[PDB]
Amino acid sequence: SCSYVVSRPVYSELAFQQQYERRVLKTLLPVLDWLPKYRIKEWLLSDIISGVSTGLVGTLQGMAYALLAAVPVGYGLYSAFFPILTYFIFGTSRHISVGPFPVVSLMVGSVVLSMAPDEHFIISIDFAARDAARVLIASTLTLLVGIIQLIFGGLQIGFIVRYLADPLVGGFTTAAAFQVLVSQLKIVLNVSTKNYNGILSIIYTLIEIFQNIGNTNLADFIAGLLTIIICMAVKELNDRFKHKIPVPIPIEVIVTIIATAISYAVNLEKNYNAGIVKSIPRGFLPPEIPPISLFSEMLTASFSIAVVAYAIAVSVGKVYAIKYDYTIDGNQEFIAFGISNIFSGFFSCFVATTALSRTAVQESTGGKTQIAGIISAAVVMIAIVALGKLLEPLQKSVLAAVVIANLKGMFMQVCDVPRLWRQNKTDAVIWVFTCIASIILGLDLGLLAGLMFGFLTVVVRVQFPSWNSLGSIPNTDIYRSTKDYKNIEEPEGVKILRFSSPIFYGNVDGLKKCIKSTVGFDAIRVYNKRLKALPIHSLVLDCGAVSFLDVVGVRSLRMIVKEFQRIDVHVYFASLQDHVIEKLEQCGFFNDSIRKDIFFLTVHDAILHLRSQ
Amino acid sequence: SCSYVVSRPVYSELAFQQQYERRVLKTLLPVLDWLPKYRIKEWLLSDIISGVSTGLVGTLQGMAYALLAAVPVGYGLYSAFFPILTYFIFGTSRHISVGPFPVVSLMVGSVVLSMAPDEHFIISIDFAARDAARVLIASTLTLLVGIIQLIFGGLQIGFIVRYLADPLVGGFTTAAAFQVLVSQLKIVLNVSTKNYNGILSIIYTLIEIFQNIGNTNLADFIAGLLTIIICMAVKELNDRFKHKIPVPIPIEVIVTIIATAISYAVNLEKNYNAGIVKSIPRGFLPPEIPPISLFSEMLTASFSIAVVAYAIAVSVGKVYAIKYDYTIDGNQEFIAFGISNIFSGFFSCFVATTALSRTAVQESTGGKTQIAGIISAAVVMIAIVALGKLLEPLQKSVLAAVVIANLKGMFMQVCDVPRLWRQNKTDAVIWVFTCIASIILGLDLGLLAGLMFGFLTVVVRVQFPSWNSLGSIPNTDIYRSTKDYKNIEEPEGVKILRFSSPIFYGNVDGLKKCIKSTVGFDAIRVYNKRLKALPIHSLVLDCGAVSFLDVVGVRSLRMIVKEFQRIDVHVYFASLQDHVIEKLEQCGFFNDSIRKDIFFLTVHDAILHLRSQ
Ligand SMILES: CCCCCCCCCCC(CCCCCCCCCC)(CO[C@@H]1O[C@H](CO)[C@@H](O[C@H]2O[C@H](CO)[C@@H](O)[C@H](O)[C@H]2O)[C@H](O)[C@H]1O)CO[C@@H]1O[C@H](CO)[C@@H](O[C@H]2O[C@H](CO)[C@@H](O)[C@H](O)[C@H]2O)[C@H](O)[C@H]1O
Ligand SMILES: CCCCCCCCCCC(CCCCCCCCCC)(CO[C@@H]1O[C@H](CO)[C@@H](O[C@H]2O[C@H](CO)[C@@H](O)[C@H](O)[C@H]2O)[C@H](O)[C@H]1O)CO[C@@H]1O[C@H](CO)[C@@H](O[C@H]2O[C@H](CO)[C@@H](O)[C@H](O)[C@H]2O)[C@H](O)[C@H]1O
Ligand SMILES: CC(C)CCC[C@@H](C)[C@H]1CC[C@H]2[C@@H]3CC=C4C[C@@H](O)CC[C@]4(C)[C@H]3CC[C@]12C
Ligand SMILES: CC(C)CCC[C@@H](C)[C@H]1CC[C@H]2[C@@H]3CC=C4C[C@@H](O)CC[C@]4(C)[C@H]3CC[C@]12C
Ligand SMILES: CC(C)CCC[C@@H](C)[C@H]1CC[C@H]2[C@@H]3CC=C4C[C@@H](O)CC[C@]4(C)[C@H]3CC[C@]12C
Ligand SMILES: CC(C)CCC[C@@H](C)[C@H]1CC[C@H]2[C@@H]3CC=C4C[C@@H](O)CC[C@]4(C)[C@H]3CC[C@]12C
Ligand SMILES: CC(C)CCC[C@@H](C)[C@H]1CC[C@H]2[C@@H]3CC=C4C[C@@H](O)CC[C@]4(C)[C@H]3CC[C@]12C
Ligand SMILES: CC(C)CCC[C@@H](C)[C@H]1CC[C@H]2[C@@H]3CC=C4C[C@@H](O)CC[C@]4(C)[C@H]3CC[C@]12C
Ligand SMILES: CC(C)CCC[C@@H](C)[C@H]1CC[C@H]2[C@@H]3CC=C4C[C@@H](O)CC[C@]4(C)[C@H]3CC[C@]12C
Ligand SMILES: CC(C)CCC[C@@H](C)[C@H]1CC[C@H]2[C@@H]3CC=C4C[C@@H](O)CC[C@]4(C)[C@H]3CC[C@]12C
Ligand SMILES: CC(C)CCC[C@@H](C)[C@H]1CC[C@H]2[C@@H]3CC=C4C[C@@H](O)CC[C@]4(C)[C@H]3CC[C@]12C
Ligand SMILES: CC(C)CCC[C@@H](C)[C@H]1CC[C@H]2[C@@H]3CC=C4C[C@@H](O)CC[C@]4(C)[C@H]3CC[C@]12C
Ligand SMILES: CC(C)CCC[C@@H](C)[C@H]1CC[C@H]2[C@@H]3CC=C4C[C@@H](O)CC[C@]4(C)[C@H]3CC[C@]12C
Ligand SMILES: CC(C)CCC[C@@H](C)[C@H]1CC[C@H]2[C@@H]3CC=C4C[C@@H](O)CC[C@]4(C)[C@H]3CC[C@]12C
Repeated sequence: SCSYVVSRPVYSELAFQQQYERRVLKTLLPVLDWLPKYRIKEWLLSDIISGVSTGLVGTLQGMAYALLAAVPVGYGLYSAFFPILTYFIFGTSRHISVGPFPVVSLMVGSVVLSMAPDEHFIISIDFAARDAARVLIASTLTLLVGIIQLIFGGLQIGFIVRYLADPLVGGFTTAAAFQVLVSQLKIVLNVSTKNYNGILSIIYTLIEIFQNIGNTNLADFIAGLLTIIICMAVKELNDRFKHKIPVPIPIEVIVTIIATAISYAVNLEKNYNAGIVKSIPRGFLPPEIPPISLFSEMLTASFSIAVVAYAIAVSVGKVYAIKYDYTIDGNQEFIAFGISNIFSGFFSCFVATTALSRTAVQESTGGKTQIAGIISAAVVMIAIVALGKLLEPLQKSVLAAVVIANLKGMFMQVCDVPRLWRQNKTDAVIWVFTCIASIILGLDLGLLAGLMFGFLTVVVRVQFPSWNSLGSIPNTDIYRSTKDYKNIEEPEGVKILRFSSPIFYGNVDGLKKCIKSTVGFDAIRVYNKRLKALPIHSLVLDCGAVSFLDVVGVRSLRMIVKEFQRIDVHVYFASLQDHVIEKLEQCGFFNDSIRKDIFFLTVHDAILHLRSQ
Repeated sequence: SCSYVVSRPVYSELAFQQQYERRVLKTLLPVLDWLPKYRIKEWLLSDIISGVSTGLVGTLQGMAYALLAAVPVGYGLYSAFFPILTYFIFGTSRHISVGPFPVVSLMVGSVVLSMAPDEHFIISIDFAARDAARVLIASTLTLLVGIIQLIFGGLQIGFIVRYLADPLVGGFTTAAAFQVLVSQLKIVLNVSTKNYNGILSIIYTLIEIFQNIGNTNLADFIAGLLTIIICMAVKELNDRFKHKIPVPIPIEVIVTIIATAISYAVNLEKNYNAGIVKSIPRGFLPPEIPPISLFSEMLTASFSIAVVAYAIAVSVGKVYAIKYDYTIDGNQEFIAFGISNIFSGFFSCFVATTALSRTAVQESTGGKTQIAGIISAAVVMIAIVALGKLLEPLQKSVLAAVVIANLKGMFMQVCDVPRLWRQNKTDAVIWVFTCIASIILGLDLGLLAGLMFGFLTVVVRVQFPSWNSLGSIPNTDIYRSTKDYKNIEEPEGVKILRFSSPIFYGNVDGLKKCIKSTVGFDAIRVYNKRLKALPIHSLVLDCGAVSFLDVVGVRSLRMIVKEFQRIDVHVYFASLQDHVIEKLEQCGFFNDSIRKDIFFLTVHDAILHLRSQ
């Protein structure tokens, strides 16, 4: 077959260089970008049906996720209404449904509970004033999140979601599922548990819940358990029996309607002392400027909430964009969601993002442009102004059970954890660390710790690389580790070391140790012994994988070269990239008799050059 | 001259694998490790003189650095005495002098001031009780630092000091010099400034100092200014006139003795209301168990103090070990200094490490084994029990001026900052970020921020690598970027991309973008266009610099290969390391018709194989 034949001079870097010479309508994305390009002829019907369906779903979803936040039921309607309208303008994706997404809602509610506890606020009981303070805190947090997202989009840093690795995303998702399960379990049991804010909070809440389980409201518990059973049964049947009925069954909406029907008919609120929403505001409240003085106590939480919400939004947007063959602007997504959160925070809402289930409902029933979003917002509006009284008898345990039923996919990742461990240990370590940190910490603090641990794992993987002592395959130019192939011959008096990493400070000490181990000695000690009195003659450093190089790395390389030259041992560098050589020359490496003549193109020119002497 | 001639088959990874088959008396370092091997015949005199000199220096240094900590003068004597005795046993280095090192002392004092403010403690004035509380807090912090150091040495993690990069070390050193200058400027002026704890504290202290400069004690200011002038003048003369008098002149000790002499003779304390130490305990106080309940409020500070103190200790130890041709055990250094800090915290001392100036004094005057340390400790002991009364009239402004005079070398690094910028921008960025963070934050918080900023810079450098579209140098096997050499020919219908970095999540998005830019299109869009209807035929990925690879990287590579195969474009990998191929095979890459036959040894076997078809 084909043969590898090449005849050329032995090029050093100096010789190679001698012979071959070197050397305005986007930030505010218009609705006019697609409204003139609309398809009113046929798209109107699909948009209307899709919007009605996703609005029916999203009213219930926002109502339920308002419990995840520490705000009274009714402000979830505002959170499902306002951001959709103000994302219809600046939004790039045309399939996602803007809403609470209970993970972000639970982060917001954790912040609100921390900044407005039951005992710290009410000393009389002042439900109304406490709810007002909680709403103000949620609005302030939403405004801060929107400001942060707008700043990030303006700075065009949309790649920060790359740092949200799949393992840490999965671990954070499982931990958030556990936290949401604990919160909604507190809600369904109708048990009055004091809120624990800080570290180990979830386990303290579980301890108090299992201590107060004797005070469980039987009616609420049965309602929640039946809602969960019905929802998961219908979801499993849809997953199995999927060839027919392509549109997923909106079981949650029907379950809520029926449960509200019985709650009104038999009046569980008075007869069985059930925990119902009991209050829904009618009409739209006037906008109120949040107190910016609280921004200092929300920074570490607003940052994490913004990052998580934007990551979820872009994830769903990309999932549907690759399906419908279009591209979403990440920085414009940041702009759209930052403006959305600012607008919603001004109008008394908590942080808004997209939800995979709501987006799936919107798309599967005739998914088209964001006009479906406007229709869903209109449905939420008529729910706010008209259907508010009808939803009063509905129990909160039903909403909490709906969220718990939806938690299955989030809980499912512990099954793929062991496969992650079998494939790559560090990825499973990142997963488990993110899960544990987000459990025994805040979800915001857990996310920050998971990101930080991902950075640390990258640094450690770069800092402790694979290094080999290379030898030549006979009659070829192929050099492999001598201990791996058993047909590898060690060259005469010359050791070849491959350090498969960029050289920085941690790598500097690692590389010094690796060279000392490979050559079998250290230049300092032998030089000192020879001075007091008064096996290897060449060391080739295979630097093909040396990506970057810092001042500490250049200083270490110079020190190694000088130390080995002091004992009449020549150090040669091979396979160094052009940019690394530029870094060496601009870091002052080529001073004091270096002259770039000890640099070769591959580790075969070095060996041939040594054989020439 | 020598020529590059090689004849061999074109080996893919599959073909290459087919043809070439693969496959108890240290933790407590005894004084008996060198005491039987001692040289009593001649080493005793050198050790005695060196110990006397360094003890005279270290008594004054500990006395001065006790002001850097928020503890009364006199406990610096204990901090200079006890750790030396308990490091004589477990210590590896035989040249360093154990003591306060005013940077660690200032970190301890910042912690102590934060945890025992003037207004929060005294509400009557209760100098005695406040001093007792400050001493207890310093002892608790020292015990926690010792526990952390002992744990780190037991875990054998002595490489954490590699993460203390030279740029961040220099920036932290300059910021610590600024903080120490501010503190000792507050002391010398004898101005009562309320202590600011937290962020922006140094600038608040400067503002208050310049506001209260009208209340400056003239006698203390003149004493401090004269002490500074004399110390720097003598140091400059020694640096210039250095051929004679090899032993550095101990100007600080003589200056302190003379200043105390005039303070006793003229009684500056009563006549001019000078700020004197005014109190030195006689004898040794009984040991007291620190309250461990304060450990929770010292963790972020104790960790940083332990890391900084250990880093300084090992830095000085290595500097003198490479000079005297011996090796110091890093983990045993951790053990020794952790036991030292535990012992000193039990005996009412603040955190102990080594000082470059004190170690230089000890070594230059007959530096020998740690017996000189024992002699210095004995000198400090006789200062504690006898010379305590003689040092009472000495002003604190003299000690603060001594520290300020020593701050010159620490302040000098702003001179090398611009050269760091010219050599490597990211290293200067690390330097400046560490300096600014340690200025507007705590020194401990500044150190943590600088460390993780170094981690972030490493992650970013790996995440945004140098990538090139390679082409062949004629009649050779040398492939270089087509836009850099101008003699490079693009091969027929095949693009070669070199991604000079390990492939992880941020890198997988970067690599997808790089491939899309290089090939001039994207597989997804062209495949979708062809499906709706119903330039490059090969892409070689030069993966020589791909160091590691995670599950996200393997998934991205599989997706790229599948997407390009969908549009009849073949993707080949070349120069991949053996361990990266093992990672690919254990991550499930070689499934669904991959078969490892698209992997070549270098980027010339791929081109020859393509030319074969
Ligand atoms: C883009 C990159 C990432 C950016 C991340 C930004 C993080 C910003 C943190 C901000 C911060 C540190 C600043 C320095 C940080 C140094 C870090 C060094 C790291 C080195 C590796 C500000 O610190 C000070 O905090 C004071 C309050 O303590 C605050 O208020 C004071 O002045 C007010 C008038 O101004 C006055 O009204 C007020 O009365 C005063 O008290 C001050 O204004 C503020 O300066 C800490 O505050 C954050 O908020 C909370 C505070 O309690 C705290 O909440 C947690 O509570 C749960 C437990 O209960 C916990 O479980 C939750 O998680 C979380 O809800 C957060 O944890 C904390 O973080
Ligand atoms: C190896 C790698 C590094 C390890 C670093 C380890 C750091 C550990 C920090 C410990 C920590 C957070 C724990 C969670 C951190 C999560 C981080 C996630 C990061 C994700 C990327 C504990 O948090 C809680 O703090 C409570 C006090 O607030 C403390 O006391 C409570 O219960 C007691 C009875 O138990 C009871 O007696 C007490 O009355 C209660 O109040 C609790 O016990 C304790 O759990 C925060 O505490 C640390 O100490 C100080 C507190 O004020 C604070 O001091 C700063 O003040 C200056 C301004 O004034 C500032 O300028 C200085 O710098 C610094 O002196 C520190 O800043 C803070 O850090
Ligand atoms: C579609 C589903 C979710 C509708 C749920 C309707 C709720 C309100 C219904 C369904 C089952 C009902 C329970 C069935 C049995 C009992 C026991 C009886 O001694 C008291 C009433 C009580 C406790 C009922 C309360 C109301 C209840 C919980
Ligand atoms: C009992 C209630 C009140 C609290 C616990 C939450 C309940 C409703 C939910 C939360 C997550 C759920 C689990 C999620 C995943 C699976 C795997 C599946 O193959 C069998 C069902 C099973 C095992 C579910 C059982 C029911 C479950 C445990
Ligand atoms: C509310 C509290 C109780 C939640 C606690 C969740 C913790 C304990 C759970 C959540 C996910 C779990 C992990 C999921 C999968 C695996 C792989 C298998 O080899 C068992 C261990 C391990 C690694 C589990 C360890 C325990 C774990 C980290
Ligand atoms: C070790 C390999 C063979 C396990 C293969 C099956 C995996 C996917 C299953 C089998 C049993 C499962 C565990 C069973 C029980 C628990 C406790 C709870 O905290 C959830 C996670 C955890 C820890 C599960 C994690 C996933 C698990 C380990
Ligand atoms: C096809 C293979 C992977 C199936 C393996 C069984 C799976 C479905 C089962 C085995 C054990 C189960 C876990 C057991 C315990 C808990 C704790 C609960 O609070 C949430 C559900 C969770 C986390 C379960 C999730 C589903 C689970 C992981
Ligand atoms: C990868 C890196 C950045 C992760 C860093 C996580 C560190 C800072 C976190 C993770 C878990 C945290 C601990 C969790 C619980 C407690 C108990 C509390 O009474 C004192 C604080 C203490 C002891 C915390 C100290 C800080 C801590 C150790
Ligand atoms: C070797 C050096 C450091 C010795 C320092 C000795 C100190 C105590 C001496 C040296 C110079 C002296 C000052 C010289 C001049 C004056 C002005 C006079 O109107 C009041 C006394 C006062 C303010 C003296 C106070 C004491 C003083 C500050
Ligand atoms: C005036 C006093 C009270 C407060 C300021 C500190 C004084 C004593 C010290 C601290 C650092 C010192 C500087 C450090 C470095 C240099 C560079 C040298 O080539 C000339 C002297 C000079 C410029 C020093 C002058 C004196 C100095 C500014
Ligand atoms: C107590 C307060 C005032 C201390 C403030 C210290 C800050 C402002 C100082 C300390 C060291 C300084 C840096 C040292 C060297 C250089 C290089 C030159 O190109 C000037 C800018 C730059 C980058 C300086 C910027 C300002 C700087 C960061
Ligand atoms: C820019 C190049 C040419 C400068 C070369 C000389 C360098 C070493 C010197 C010249 C002037 C110096 C600056 C002069 C003044 C200040 C203000 C103060 O905060 C100290 C740092 C800083 C910012 C100095 C940093 C170092 C500096 C920039
Ligand atoms: C040989 C070359 C590098 C000499 C350049 C001049 C050097 C010695 C001078 C120029 C400007 C000076 C700085 C000017 C201002 C300050 C602020 C002060 O609070 C500490 C000293 C410090 C930081 C000085 C240190 C010395 C300095 C950097
Ligand atoms: C590389 C990474 C780890 C560095 C992280 C540094 C971050 C967390 C630090 C650096 C400087 C800090 C800020 C410094 C000053 C203030 C003003 C205060 O009123 C509120 C907190 C706030 C706004 C801090 C927030 C946190 C902050 C932005």
